[PDB]
Amino acid sequence: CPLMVKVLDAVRGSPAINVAVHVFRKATWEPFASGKTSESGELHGLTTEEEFVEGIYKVEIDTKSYWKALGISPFHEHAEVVFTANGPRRYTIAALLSPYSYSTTAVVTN
Amino acid sequence: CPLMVKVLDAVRGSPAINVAVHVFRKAADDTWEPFASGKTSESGELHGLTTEEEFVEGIYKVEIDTKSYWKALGISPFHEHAEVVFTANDSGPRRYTIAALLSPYSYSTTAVVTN
Ligand SMILES: N#Cc1c[nH]c2ccccc12
Ligand SMILES: N#Cc1c[nH]c2ccccc12
Ligand SMILES: [Ca+2]
Ligand SMILES: [Ca+2]
Repeated sequence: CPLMVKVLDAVRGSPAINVAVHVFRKATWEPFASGKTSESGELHGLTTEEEFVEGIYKVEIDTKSYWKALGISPFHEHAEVVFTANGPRRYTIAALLSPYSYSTTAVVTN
Repeated sequence: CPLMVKVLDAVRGSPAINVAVHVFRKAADDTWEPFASGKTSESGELHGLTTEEEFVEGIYKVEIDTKSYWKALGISPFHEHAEVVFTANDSGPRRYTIAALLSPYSYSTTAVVTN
């Protein structure tokens, strides 16, 4: 699956590999799911259809550790994507990373 | 003008007017303390958030209220807000502009930092 995250690197022109991603649900922010992106920049298996209910969620991507592992100077502490989950749907949260910028979009399909 | 925020609307090709922006600063006990807030002008700009004296080193969070912006235009958006979190002033004072470009299911942000 219901929730997937995909992260891309705009400097190197590649998937962003081995990035830590934490997901929280709003209760204060309670930990819900986490993982590290794969060689393709994707993180699957975060949750299940049963666990992923409507509500407010935050996806926190540890962009600062990523850029430090590449020896590139970053601006942000992390990137955070906060959204409301409201028929049948799959959510992809995608992010494109640069040292002083990031962009995010949601892909929501049936 | 050590901290400025600029917001644009990618659907209408316009400044994003009357957008609420809240700034927080991380406290010693690791919670977020209110720091400053304001609303964007007719030009999409928000100046006058803070001063050189109040804008000390720290970890700051700028929360731009994109959900209320879209709902006022009659649109149901995906995100609650757009957030930017960064360490400021670590090597002395700098001037920061935080810019954001909005669509209903997407946003992008960039920082422009000058000495
Ligand atoms: N994945 C992803 C993206 C997030 N923002 C973009 C901008 C251009 C192309 C791809 C994406
Ligand atoms: N303002 C602003 C922006 C935030 N992200 C951008 C991407 C392209 C052009 C402008 C902006
Ligand atoms: Ca879990
Ligand atoms: Ca310092």
